[PDB]
Amino acid sequence: NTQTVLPFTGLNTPNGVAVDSAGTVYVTDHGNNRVVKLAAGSNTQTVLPFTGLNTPNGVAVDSAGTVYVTDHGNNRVVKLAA
Amino acid sequence: NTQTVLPFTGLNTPNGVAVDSAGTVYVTDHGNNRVVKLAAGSNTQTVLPFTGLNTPNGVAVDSAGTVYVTDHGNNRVVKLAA
Amino acid sequence: NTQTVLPFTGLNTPNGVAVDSAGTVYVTDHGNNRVVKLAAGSNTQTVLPFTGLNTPNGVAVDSAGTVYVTDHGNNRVVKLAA
Repeated sequence: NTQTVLPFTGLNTPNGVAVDSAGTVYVTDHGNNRVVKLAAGSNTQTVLPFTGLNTPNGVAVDSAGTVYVTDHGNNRVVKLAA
Repeated sequence: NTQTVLPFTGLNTPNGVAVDSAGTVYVTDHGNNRVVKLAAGSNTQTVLPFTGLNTPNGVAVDSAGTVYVTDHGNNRVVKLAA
Repeated sequence: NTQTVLPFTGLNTPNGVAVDSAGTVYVTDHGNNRVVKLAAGSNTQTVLPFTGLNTPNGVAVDSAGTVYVTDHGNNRVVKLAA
């Protein structure tokens, strides 16, 4: 069997992963209060422009590429269009 | 491109999120020990009739709208049909 | 409103769940440092051949059957092809 480590960088206690129809992978980087994504084949993550996250701990992405995050430290759910 | 906050009422320590093909958003809630959902365009959530949960954590939804939840404290996975 | 408890066995503090097209359900069995899946029909529980996981806490599955896990304890995200 083969498992592959994805080239995210500087993750801290990550918690939550989603993958869209394009194979882009989204991760709630819980310990760094941010959400990062990696397109299929890409070597470098991008940080999603959410605002004021605290201990985010879950992520989902819909068919339109809208990203939903459980912003746990703030007791709320936020979403960001593609 | 600015984030929006979803109108869940009384959310306390969300643990996970999923979104179906219709854009309905499902969230697991630690403090209230329950799972809630919000249709796209709605600002009144519904509480899903799971019972005997001890901290729902993960949530997923399939193409048939069946909702799956990891019941963390009871070491089990429960589902409800649409 | 009847909920169904799936025939997973031996879970410990499960905290992430995903479901694929074949109706296969994947769970991050966090307390056992593993990811399990349940095949529809036969209800054969199989442990996915990830290795070196530590307190995993998020799982996702793409349209190709590739499984993605946030390996929280190791600050990384790992994937496994079908």
